[PDB]
Parts: sequence; structure tokens; C-alpha cells
Amino acid sequence: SLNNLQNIIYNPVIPFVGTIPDQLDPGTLIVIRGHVPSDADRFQVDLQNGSSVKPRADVAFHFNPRFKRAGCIVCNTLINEKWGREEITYDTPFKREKSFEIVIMVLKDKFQVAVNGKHTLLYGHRIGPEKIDTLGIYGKVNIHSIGFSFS
Ligand SMILES: CC(=O)N[C@H]1[C@H]([C@H](O)[C@H](O)CO)O[C@@](O[C@H]2[C@@H](O)[C@@H](CO)O[C@@H](O[C@H]3[C@H](O)[C@@H](O)[C@H](O)O[C@@H]3CO)[C@@H]2O)(C(=O)O)C[C@@H]1O
Ligand SMILES: [Cl-]
Repeated sequence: SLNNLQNIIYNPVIPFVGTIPDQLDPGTLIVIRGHVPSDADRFQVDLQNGSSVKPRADVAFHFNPRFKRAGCIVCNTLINEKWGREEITYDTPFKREKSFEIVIMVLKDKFQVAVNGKHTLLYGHRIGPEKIDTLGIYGKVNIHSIGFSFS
């Protein structure tokens, strides 16, 4: 059959703020397929505790490809409206005008992210993943599909 992921969302409007339909237990996958527009400066995928804007929802995991200069991916955590220490990954596979697949795997102590079938980065948990119930996608990105595999 054609359904290999759960709770699939197709061609969402960006910015996208959606409820994650089950718990992010170890082994859970979040799978996002899309493409970067030619003028992209950045986009972000945020795993959030709720969707409030005041106070702004905590972001357990901010995954933020940036396209200026040589490009990079910045990761961070937002707690009580304050950003923490950035973790920057310089070996970035994202490119303007190219399509991508992001697979975020939740593990016990960290997230692991693979892009286009290749391991890209790790990010240690700073907020318990049990607090995450919302997926936010913002910025200059086109999203084809979002799906989940819940453990
Ligand atoms: C309306 C708007 O522009 N919202 C932005 C916000 C605001 O600009 C910002 O929160 C106001 O302080 O920024 C968002 O991106 C931030 C996020 O990617 C973090 C991750 O660490 O980096 C912030 O920039 C850093 C920069 O990377 C550092 O080099 C610098 O020393 O500090 C900067 C500020 O901390 C980004 O602004 C956000 O999600 O908060 C994107 C929104 O669209
Ligand atoms: Cl782990």
C-alpha cells in the first residue's frame, strides 16, 4: 500500500502549526519532505510545548537551516522565552532550489536527524520530549508532506 507513515499532512500552508497526534517516545520518527525556494534565507522546524505566542511556547528542539554564505544548520532550545546556547552544524545538505527529506528520530537522551538518507546531526534533550505536542514549520520553505512513525 501507499501509506507507510501515520497521521500524514499534505501540502500544508506555511507557517504550519499542528498538533502531534501521539507521544514522542524513543524510536519515534517525524518525516518531513519539501523543497527550498531560490530566495530562502532560512527556515525552521520547531518541536514545541503547545502553540502559545504569549508567553511564546517553549521550543524543545529548534532545527534551523540557514542559507547565507556557505550555509549551516543552527539548533537550539527556547525555555520561558529565552534562547539557549546554539549548536551549529556546518556540514549542511540543504540547498536553495533543491528538494529534501528530513527524518527526526527521538532517542532516550537526544534527537538524531538524517537528511536525504544521510546522518546529519545529534541534539541532546534540554526539555523532556514528553512536553512536546506541537510541530511548527516557519520561514522560506515549501512542505510537501509531514508524517509520523510512533513507537
Ligand atoms: C518577528 C521575527 O523576526 N521573529 C524571528 C525571531 C526574532 O528575530 C528573535 O527571537 C528576537 O530576538 O528570531 C527567530 O530566530 C532566532 C533563532 O533562530 C535563534 C536560534 O538560536 O537564533 C536567533 O538569532 C541569534 C543568532 O543566531 C546569534 O548569532 C546571535 O548572537 O543572537 C541572535 C538572537 O538570539 C534567531 O533570531 C526565532 O524563532 O526566535 C526567527 C523569528 O522569525
Ligand atoms: Cl540516546
